[PDB]
Amino acid sequence: GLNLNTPAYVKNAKLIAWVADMVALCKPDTVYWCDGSDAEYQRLCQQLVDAGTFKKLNEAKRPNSYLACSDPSDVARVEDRTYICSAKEENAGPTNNWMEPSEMRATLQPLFDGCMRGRTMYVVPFSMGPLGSPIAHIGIELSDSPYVAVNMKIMTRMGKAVFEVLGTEGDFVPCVHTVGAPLAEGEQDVTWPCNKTKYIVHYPETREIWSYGSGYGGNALLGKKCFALRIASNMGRDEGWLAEHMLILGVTNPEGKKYHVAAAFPSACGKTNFSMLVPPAGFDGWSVTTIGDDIAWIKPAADGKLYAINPEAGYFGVAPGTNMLTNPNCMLSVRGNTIFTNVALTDDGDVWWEGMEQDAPGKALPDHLIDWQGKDWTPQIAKETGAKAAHPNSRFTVAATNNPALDSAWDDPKGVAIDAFIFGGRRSTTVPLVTEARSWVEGVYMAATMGSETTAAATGQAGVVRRDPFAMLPFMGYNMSDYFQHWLDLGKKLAASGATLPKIYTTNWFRKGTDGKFVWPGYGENMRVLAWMIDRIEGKGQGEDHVTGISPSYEDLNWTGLDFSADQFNTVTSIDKAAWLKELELHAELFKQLEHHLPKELGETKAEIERRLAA
Ligand SMILES: Nc1nc2c(ncn2[C@@H]2O[C@H](COP(=O)(O)OP(=O)(O)O)[C@@H](O)[C@H]2O)c(=O)[nH]1
Ligand SMILES: [Mg+2]
Ligand SMILES: [Mn+2]
Repeated sequence: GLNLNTPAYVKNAKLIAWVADMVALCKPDTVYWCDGSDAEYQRLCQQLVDAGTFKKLNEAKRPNSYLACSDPSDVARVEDRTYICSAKEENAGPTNNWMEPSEMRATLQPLFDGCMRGRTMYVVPFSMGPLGSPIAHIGIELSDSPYVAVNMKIMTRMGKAVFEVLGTEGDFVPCVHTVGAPLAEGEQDVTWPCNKTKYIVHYPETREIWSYGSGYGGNALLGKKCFALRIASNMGRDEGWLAEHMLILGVTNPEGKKYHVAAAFPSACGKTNFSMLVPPAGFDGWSVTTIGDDIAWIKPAADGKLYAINPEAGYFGVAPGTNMLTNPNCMLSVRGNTIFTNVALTDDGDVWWEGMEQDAPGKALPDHLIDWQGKDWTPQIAKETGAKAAHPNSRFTVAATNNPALDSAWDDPKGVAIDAFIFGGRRSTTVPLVTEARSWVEGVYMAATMGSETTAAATGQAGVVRRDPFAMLPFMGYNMSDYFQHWLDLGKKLAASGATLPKIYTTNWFRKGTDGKFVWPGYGENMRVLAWMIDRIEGKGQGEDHVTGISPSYEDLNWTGLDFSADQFNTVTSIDKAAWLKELELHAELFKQLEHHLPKELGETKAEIERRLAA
């Protein structure tokens, strides 16, 4: 068998045997074990620069940073090619793509057979959660992409320290990734190898993850969505914990009281910006700190509280829109040591994306850029054709420790107690700015039925409203109706301790006016909504009862520093009967599709809302 070049510190025979089997299938030219060091990261980056995948950015403008641009077919998640191959189709459910496991194995085996000819297999060891902690899980990703390897260094705890935890007998999550572009002897490679044919396949009974054809982070960083949401949610269902598509933030008010909240918004619908927001004018003495921006693992304790940890080590965030007004903590985070993907290149060797002009002299566009497709770009081109310099789903990858607002407990394996949950989709109509659920069951109803307009984070037509329960439509690892029951059962467990349950809120930053612009300013001004939630948590905030829950009056929010009138507030908080009647019919369609194992409590809650609308 091919020489594995196994390091001496790898003491795990079952792991080595699995690598041997995967090398025999994928047939790479050579095998490299990533140790996760800083020196190795620099060498792999230089390798990417030599291949043309990376351009090194100007050291004076953007220290130790790189720019990659991808094939236009490989810019986002591909939901139609993502599968949960559970033993029974009913354990995948209507929200997932299913295929009989033996039939998927026969589909993928010829694809992976020889997939890495002409390439190096990188062995990427990683821990999700702090290394060696009771809540952490170890994975091994085999990849033929050094781009995956360097991004995994930032997004996970990667490298040789993992094998100390694994030891001789520890188990691991097996992850296989190929760009699906084997190379003949003497064949010229492309700068972004990929395949038009893609599969991202999960086998829950074995915890196997197979990814073919994509180098895009959401499809190829297999610890992130594939393990820490899809596989982990199935483990949590069996073991009494949750894996959620949620940010976690800490907020401290001027009296020094600190609270933590977890918020589920769909991909590209505001989590990163909320998780590190800066309190605006009017909020002297408040502070917001970031635990995580994307994935949360949550379990109840005997004290009746819910404890959350962020299993990731970095941010893989949407770049367009980011500037010093919308997200200054992010702007400071990506000052250096960052990987940018599909943004534009300036004449001085820096990066640019739509939105950065708001910090520019005269708030003007740059005179010339090279766009993410390598084409010349100018403001005249932008004005005449609308060409985007940066792709709408362009990304930065940066270590969490670069964030000035990083919470001191961001990597504490004891977790933080969650005082409130927030759910919210991208909705141009119908949904008010903020609503508090009257009960846990009503809150689960709000999360189960939320809708959101599709975004550039996945392929397909953007701007289309769809149901996205708990912001987990692309990431739920088992039947969505059993997941609803899991949340209902968890609340009952918490209540039996005598505790007061965390409140559940719906939010909507994204109501549009007649010209299609946003009526609510959002970004830092979302602090004004968060401050109301804190008041409610403390039992000091007022609210008015309406059809879907409790909402603040104008006078219940702090408007110091923001010119936003009572009339503008009425627009984004009014409950419109006709719009909610239509919305409830869309809930009925979801419940029809999810009839199997649908908790009866959801139909009962829907019937009460219908009464309140006909009252
Ligand atoms: N209008 C508006 N846009 C926002 C807000 N928060 C984020 N965005 C934009 O929505 C896109 C995705 O935001 P991000 O925070 O990265 O969302 P995430 O993918 O859920 O982490 C970016 O273009 C942001 O500039 C907001 O409160 N209002
Ligand atoms: Mg994000
Ligand atoms: Mn996400």
